[PDB]
Amino acid sequence: FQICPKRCVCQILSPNLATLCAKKGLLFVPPNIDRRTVELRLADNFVTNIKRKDFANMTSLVDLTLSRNTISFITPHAFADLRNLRALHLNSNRLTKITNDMFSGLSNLHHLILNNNQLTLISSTAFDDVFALEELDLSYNNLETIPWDAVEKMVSLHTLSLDHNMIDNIPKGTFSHLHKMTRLDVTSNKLQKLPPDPLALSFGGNPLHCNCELLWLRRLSREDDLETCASPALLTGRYFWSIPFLCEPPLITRHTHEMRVLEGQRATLRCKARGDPEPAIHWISPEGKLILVYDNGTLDILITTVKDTGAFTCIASNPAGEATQTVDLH
Amino acid sequence: FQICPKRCVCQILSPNLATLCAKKGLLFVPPNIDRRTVELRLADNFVTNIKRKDFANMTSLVDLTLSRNTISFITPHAFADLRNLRALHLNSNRLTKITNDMFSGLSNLHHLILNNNQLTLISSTAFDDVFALEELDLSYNNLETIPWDAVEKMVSLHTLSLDHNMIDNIPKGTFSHLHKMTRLDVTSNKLQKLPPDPLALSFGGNPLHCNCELLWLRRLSREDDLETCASPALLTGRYFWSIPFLCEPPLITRHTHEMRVLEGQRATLRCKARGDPEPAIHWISPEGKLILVYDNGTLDILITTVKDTGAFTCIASNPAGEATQTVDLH
Repeated sequence: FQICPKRCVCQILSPNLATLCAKKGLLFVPPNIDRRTVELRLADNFVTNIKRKDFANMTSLVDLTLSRNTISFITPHAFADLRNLRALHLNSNRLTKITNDMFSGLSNLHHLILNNNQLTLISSTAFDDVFALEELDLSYNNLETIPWDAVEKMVSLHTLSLDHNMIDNIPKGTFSHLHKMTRLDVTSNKLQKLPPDPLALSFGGNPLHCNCELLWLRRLSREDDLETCASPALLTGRYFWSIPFLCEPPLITRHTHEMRVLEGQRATLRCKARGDPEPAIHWISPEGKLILVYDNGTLDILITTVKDTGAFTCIASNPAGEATQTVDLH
Repeated sequence: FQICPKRCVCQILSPNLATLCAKKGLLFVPPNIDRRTVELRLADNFVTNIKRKDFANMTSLVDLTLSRNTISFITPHAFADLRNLRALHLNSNRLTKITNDMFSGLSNLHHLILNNNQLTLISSTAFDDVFALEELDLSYNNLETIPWDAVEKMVSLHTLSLDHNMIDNIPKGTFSHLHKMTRLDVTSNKLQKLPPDPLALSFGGNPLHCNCELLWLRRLSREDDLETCASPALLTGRYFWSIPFLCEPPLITRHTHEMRVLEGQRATLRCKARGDPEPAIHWISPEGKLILVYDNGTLDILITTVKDTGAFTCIASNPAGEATQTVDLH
């Protein structure tokens, strides 16, 4: 009568004790859960908040189920004492953000399931303690990015599911360190490009920008999962097609009218250049390169020192090539 | 070759023409869809935006499927020309709000399916044109309220699914006008009370406040769907239990210290009263009731006219009874 809460069913076999509370119409975690429990099933319930005291001394706890719940909040160090937790199920809940201290102390955690959650953000340090992970399920969320750097340190990781979210891009470093990697799912995300990395990848629901940039993936010999394009004259055609897949090199449409300038003025020289992909505007002083500047492609430096009031050159550049245009100063 | 888009399969039987585009990896609605189509299947695709021009002259269109898509936006009058649409599937998408002009002109619409969407708000007039509805599926959303008034005018409505959302309350008028009503699902919502209305209702995932207020539902003879309480000493017990289910009548814990007042001052007299449910604070002038006031339970009137500077009475009241306390003015 003491080892099992009145709402729960639970069985003992040899050393192991399981606690089964799934589909009990529970509103919170029963506190009478024996701290010797190895298995905890709390799925199909209605818990909204995880207090600290809920899993205070579950040293023996290996598997936890909190699937299909109404969870919106988890106390900062609720999972801290779970040094043995191998798998944690938090799928089908109402969590909006993964906090920094949420998954602290989960060194043995190999399976993290957070699919079907309303996730927008993840605090960067959130995945620093779960470095052991084999499976990371972040599908069916509103994510634009995940802590990519923290992931590079999951060296035993084999599945990273990111399907049905809004991921803009994947950094080029990516999974170089993850050698045991098997599956990567990026279907149904707002992705225009994919980084040229050395290769099971699924990416069929993305608004692909088909440039000479996404050519490496076209050159590859893989199955058609109905990938479709959103580039200029390719806005509808199924991706796996004829390679003419061409870029528009940089071209300076607008440039600063030749100006004499004045002493003691923060001179602004705008450089407009069109291309596919958008060119990187770089600035050059008369006989010397520059490193202030603006993302758009404009230069601004205070007092306009007469020491360097010569021919200023603006360089537009993308993989298709370069473009040059000069602007006066006297 | 003209009646069917190249990505779609479609069949003709007698007068009826169906267009089948499900699971085609589409990013937008093909414009080459024949305006004679009676059935349109676009489920299992990746459309984000519904342009006006997509369904411009689908006079014959009866059923539309846009299930399992990435839809975040639908142009204000996209469905206006669908005078024959009987059912519309918008489940499993990324819509956040139902706008005023979204479902305009859907007079024949009997089935509106919007489950599994990230819905927060609904503009009040949104359901004014869909008065014919038989089925309204708003499950698996983030809703706190729906246009209840607009619903009262769905007199042929038989199913209203509101499960797995965050509904705070249901107005007391409710479904008096809806006589053909069969099922109401309010499971897994943040509901403390249910209005005493004349009776298939499911409500098993709510943080019930068990007062003498929710007694009518306890007195009823219905099946246990594992309903649980969150009242003072009943915070865990399964709802279907012993009726002692008691209220705490109103009691004025704090009251305004007897004051003489001054001429030309906006006199503020606070009246604090505790109860279960919270009492309604009402004010009474010496020999005359009042109708300014504050929600908390405070009175404030400018210039403090000497005409009524007598004994002011404060009344706290809930279903369990009344409470009285006097405050001076001279």
